[PDB]
This record gives sequence, C-alpha cells and structure tokens, in this order.
Amino acid sequence: HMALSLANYLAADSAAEALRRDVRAGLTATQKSLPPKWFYDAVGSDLFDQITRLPEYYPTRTEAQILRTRSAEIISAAGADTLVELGSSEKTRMLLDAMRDAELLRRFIPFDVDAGVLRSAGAAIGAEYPGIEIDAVCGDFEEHLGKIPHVGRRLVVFLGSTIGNLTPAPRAEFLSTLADTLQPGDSLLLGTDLVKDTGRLVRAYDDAAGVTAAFNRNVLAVVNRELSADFDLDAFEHVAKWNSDEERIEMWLRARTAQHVRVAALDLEVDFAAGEEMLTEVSCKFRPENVVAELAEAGLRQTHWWTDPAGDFGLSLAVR
Ligand SMILES: CN(C)[C@@H](Cc1c[nH]cn1)C(=O)O
Repeated sequence: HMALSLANYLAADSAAEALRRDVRAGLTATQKSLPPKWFYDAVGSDLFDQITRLPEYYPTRTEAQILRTRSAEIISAAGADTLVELGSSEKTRMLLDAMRDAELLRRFIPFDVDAGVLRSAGAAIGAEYPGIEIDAVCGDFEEHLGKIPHVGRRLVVFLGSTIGNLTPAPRAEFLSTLADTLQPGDSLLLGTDLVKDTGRLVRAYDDAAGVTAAFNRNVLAVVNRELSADFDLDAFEHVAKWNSDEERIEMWLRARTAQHVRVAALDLEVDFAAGEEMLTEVSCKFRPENVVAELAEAGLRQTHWWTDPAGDFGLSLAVR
C-alpha cells in the first residue's frame, strides 16, 4: 500500500537548466550530439521497456536468465539484508525472492529519476514483500549516490549494462564514486554486456520493428517540447553503428535532407546538412578481463563472475 520513505533531489528547474546547457553545447558542436539521459521522459521510458522485449535485444533476457539460475548463489555471496537498485524488475524480483528465501530481506532502496515510478514500486514491492522497509531516492546516479542511505548490509545493483552508456572517463568517475560509498559488508552487483558477434550487436540496436528508431527519434520530441524546437522527426533516420576501435555501439540520427532547426528557448538556430549525423548514445561493450580492471581501478575487487554459456553477458560481484 502506501508505506514509503521517499527523498527527492531532482528539481524541475535544475532539469530545465541542464537540458538547455546540454542541447546548446550538443547542437552547436561541429560534430553534433545529444546526451542519452534525455531519452527517458515518460514516452521514452515506455519505449525502452518495449525494447527489453524485442527479439533482437538480447541483453535484458540474457541477464535475467543468469539471475534466474544463480540468484541463490549471488545472494549467499553478498550476505546482504538490503537491496539497493540503481535504475528502478523481473530481474529485481529474482534477487528479492532469493533474499527472502534466505530469510535476510529487511530493506529495499530503489534509486530512479521518476518519483512516480518509485512510488508505484513502493506499493507493488511493499505488497509483494510484507514488512519490507522501502526507502526510495529520486536522483540521477551521476550526482546523488552519496544520498543513498547506509543502513544495513547493502547489495547495490546496477544492471542492464547501463554502465556501458557512459564513455570511459565519466564511467570510471561513476564507479569510483559508487565504490567510495560502500562500507565493509556491502557489495556491488554490476551488469556488463560483452563483446560478441558484431551483426548481433547492431541488430539489437536496429530492430526490424523500428522500436529502437522511435526511441532514438523521441529525443527530438523531448527537445521540441521542452525547449520549443521544430525538429521534423520524420526527416531523421535511425542509424546504429559498431565502433570497432572503441568497441561500442553508437546510435546516430541522420538528416536525410538539409534541415534548419530553431530552438526558440535558446534563441538558437541550427542547420543539418543532408546526410549529416548526430550522436545520441553510446553503448560500450566489455571484455571480461577489462571488467576486472575497471572495477580494480575504482577500488573494487571482483569476487564473483557469472556469465551465460554463450558469453553474451556478464554479472560481477565486487567489494571494497
Ligand atoms: C540503458 N542501456 C542499458 C541500454 C540503452 C538502449 C537500448 N537500446 C538502445 N539504447 C543499452 O545500451 O542497451
């Protein structure tokens, strides 16, 4: 039902400030870009949820299968009574069920950008696990990790390879910051999508049904609405690329003809040449050996490594 603690560090004026800043900088760069965090308004979050069920998008179900078959082992290794989830599901329940089965579950700490979603989880989870304490935190995981409570022995999970949506420099910064908040008896469960057949990688971000394309183009709808811009969404083509040098998927939006875009709120006018491409997201893919090193660099020791038989996806347990 309604039992909940919820702390909110996301102000609408701060969000507006950041978007203006991001869009001005991104659209005036010789190589245009937009940060992917702006994908996730209500519509875009819905579209991502649909992406997780696409035939081509293996990551969610691959990760879920690993959690499904190793839930007990993960929870036994963590020895936690508190689950901290950065980014909010079926995956969630597997972990919580295992903690409950082990008679360890005391507390659930969801960390997400949408307070509404957090409130819904508080009710659902509160109902599913009677007596559980729920302390929700509305924040962005790049700035408010220090606001996460430290009560209990905490299993901090960052699933879905969302860590791959940060380029190396901010990624290392995030991991270090996160590691610094862990006490003895705390653990990090990190999901990393792994280097694999490049055809499979591109198809996962360029599905036949055009759902990912809609997800990508929606960032233009967000800008149109929030900054009073006039992007013609239909004029932009969805492009997914494998960058072999950086070993990352990239999502681009390509102007199929010359476009003139006015962003009224920024007193800004911007031009796209025919065939000009704008970078909207990276999805970095990892090699198993490099996951160990990136954790070590952040001050975390990898104590467990779970991966599906095909080696498509990896889950790390790590501690200070
Ligand atoms: C959120 N992150 C894990 C997703 C974002 C995504 C999914 N499809 C397109 N972009 C990924 O990089 O796979």
